[PDB]
Amino acid sequence: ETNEITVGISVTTTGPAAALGIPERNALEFVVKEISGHPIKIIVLDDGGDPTAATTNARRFVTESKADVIMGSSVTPPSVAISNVANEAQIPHIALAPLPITPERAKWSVVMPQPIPIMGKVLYEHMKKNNVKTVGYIGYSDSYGDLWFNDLKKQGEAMGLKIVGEERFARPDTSVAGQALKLVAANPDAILVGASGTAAALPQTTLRERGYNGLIYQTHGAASMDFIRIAGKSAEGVLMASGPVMDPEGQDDTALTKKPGMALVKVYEEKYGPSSRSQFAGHSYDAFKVLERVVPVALKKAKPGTQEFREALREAFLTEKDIAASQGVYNFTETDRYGLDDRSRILLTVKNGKYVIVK
Ligand SMILES: O=C(O)C(=O)Cc1ccc(O)cc1
Repeated sequence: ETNEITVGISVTTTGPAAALGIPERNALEFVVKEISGHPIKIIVLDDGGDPTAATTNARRFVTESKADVIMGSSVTPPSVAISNVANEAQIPHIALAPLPITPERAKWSVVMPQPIPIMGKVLYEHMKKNNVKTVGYIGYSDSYGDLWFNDLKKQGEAMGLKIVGEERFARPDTSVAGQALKLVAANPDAILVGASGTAAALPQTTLRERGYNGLIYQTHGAASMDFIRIAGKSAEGVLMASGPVMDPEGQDDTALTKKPGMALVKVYEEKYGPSSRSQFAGHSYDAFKVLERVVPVALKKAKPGTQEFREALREAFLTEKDIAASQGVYNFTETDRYGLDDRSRILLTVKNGKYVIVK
């Protein structure tokens, strides 16, 4: 009847990715604190973006906290680390960063952020519409950057785009001077930046300061105010993939995403200020929207704090259809662990220091 549901959350609230995990943690103020008469005990720990710390946190959630579900992390490397733990421990995991889904990961993990090909397709279509022919890339030297570069090669080239340079940088790097000078020399019509948070603004500002005049495209990893704050004037004209949480006011009342998105941005921005909404707050909030749907189904089969409950939650991801959330409408399957479609994305630009939808 009333025993607790335990949710362990590992997110990044210090280090280079704090811009993503802070909103994710903050959003927890606004999610339900009990479901179907069972109080939720949330245990939240910082991982610093570090896979080793995220592994530690997930392991202790399972063995010590007896968690029913684990969530996190804020960026791809720790999210991989948690999925690996979850799939060994046999515990549902809701990831808050895109990650590469492999056989080892697919059974127990689902993914809130939009998959990279959905977001790439919106960017590449705008490139084509706008007579862009040549494209350069600068992104992380890790799995997130690889996911993006592979997509640009596979989808972008399929659609006639020509890739004329690729540069990588590491997450903590404070300069991309050299990479930027190679891309400026190459002078593509557009450059795709495969990065997130504060690091996404680094190529933005560097490319402009080094004289780049083409179009710059940013991933959904960039979709918060921090980008505009840091990049300043250099952010003007940027094209950015984003989930729909960035603009619920603009959605049709028929959109399933409108009410949850309006509910989140209103309460979040009441607390944290005008335009404080972010992609990342959306993910955290939406993980609880998925839990509101799957928990009552699992409860019919088992009590919280048992392995049977973890199993029942896993099966419920597969049976509960059209989970409406701020970022999209979720339909998970055995092979699609993201579960999202075109209702899960919009295209933004920046005009006079504010995000504006691109139609
Ligand atoms: O930096 C990384 O590894 C990311 O995975 C960033 C990220 C987090 C959430 C998103 O919706 C999009 C991108």
